Amino acid sequence: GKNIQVVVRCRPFNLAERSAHSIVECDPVRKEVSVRTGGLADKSSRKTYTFDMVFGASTKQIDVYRSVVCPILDEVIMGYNCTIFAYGQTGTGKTFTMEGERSPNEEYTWEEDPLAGIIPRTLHQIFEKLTDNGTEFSVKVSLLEIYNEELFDLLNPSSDVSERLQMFDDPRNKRGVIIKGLEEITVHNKDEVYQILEKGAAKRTTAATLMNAYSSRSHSVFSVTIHMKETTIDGEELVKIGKLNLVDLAGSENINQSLLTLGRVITALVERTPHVPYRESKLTRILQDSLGGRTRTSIIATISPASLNLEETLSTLEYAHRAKNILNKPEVN
Ligand SMILES: Nc1ncnc2c1ncn2[C@@H]1O[C@H](COP(=O)(O)OP(=O)(O)O)[C@@H](O)[C@H]1O
Ligand SMILES: CC(=O)/N=C1/NN(C(C)=O)[C@](C)(c2ccccc2)S1
Ligand SMILES: [Mg+2]
Repeated sequence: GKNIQVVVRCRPFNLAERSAHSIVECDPVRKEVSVRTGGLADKSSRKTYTFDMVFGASTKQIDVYRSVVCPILDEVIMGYNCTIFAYGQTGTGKTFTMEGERSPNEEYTWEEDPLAGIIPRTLHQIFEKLTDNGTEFSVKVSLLEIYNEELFDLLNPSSDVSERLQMFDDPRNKRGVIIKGLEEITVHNKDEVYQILEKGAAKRTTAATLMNAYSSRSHSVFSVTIHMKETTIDGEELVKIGKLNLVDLAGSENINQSLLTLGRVITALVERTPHVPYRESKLTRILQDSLGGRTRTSIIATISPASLNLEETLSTLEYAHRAKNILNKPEVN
């Protein structure tokens, strides 16, 4: 098989956009997204697509999590490598979804903030779930940013802020690679996560001021690895290793080698062309497994309601729809 998952999430209007009206309507039950392509004179022309899941503007973070992220976490705990990423135009919610936002004036703890996104939630759930099944386990996390074909580690303490790091192909996995010098931190309890993110958050900032049009132009890849012990009825011991990669892509509005290449790889997979160009960009190289690989991958494509962004929105959905045909064969480690 076995197919990958694509879901669409559309954000609500800004204060700013309030005074417009939407051309996008998502009907979750039917799993469709409809966009009005006509402008002011047609109103009846629509483009509609069907995705595995569709989340409208009414959707809270919690819902997104339960709907797509939870199931994935189950798999990760079983030993699968899972990748989830966000794709969309800038300003449409990728960053929000994957990481979320922290509400102001400590109203909520990090754990209960409802603006929190997938990453922090995921980190939280992991400790809960794992802890609740007894068993020895450990968590390692890493975060890297890819800007302009250069990789920067956001968790490194080093004052060698932008030391480019190097990757090599990994022999153990033919579709994978290792990044030498990438810091991986072992997180021992839920109480250490926030500190990491925050730290990570800061370092990203520095780099922002280290280079041109950052946020919107680079990709961030967050990864968690989990090793859990299990015992069979026969005393044989099992070790499961699972990895979840959560990535926040660069705006689809777009030096952009990683993104282009990605589109290219996708086309190749979908069309069956004999040689697929994973090697052409740093990003595709690390996500090779995800696309046509051994991992289960989910893509969240985020779009916006505003009339203004119609062309981008349409393209975002086109892209998403066609990615639905990638096939992966998920396997357990
Ligand atoms: N589903 C949503 N619900 C509420 N606010 C959202 C949603 N999606 C995006 N936003 C808001 O819109 C702004 C842009 O989102 P951002 O996360 O930066 O998207 P991108 O990474 O695609 O630029 C942020 O202020 C964020 O709070
Ligand atoms: C790599 C990464 O995701 N870094 C983060 N730093 N955060 C801080 C400081 O609030 C985020 C936005 C968050 C949001 C809600 C709840 C908890 C954390 S996520
Ligand atoms: Mg962004």
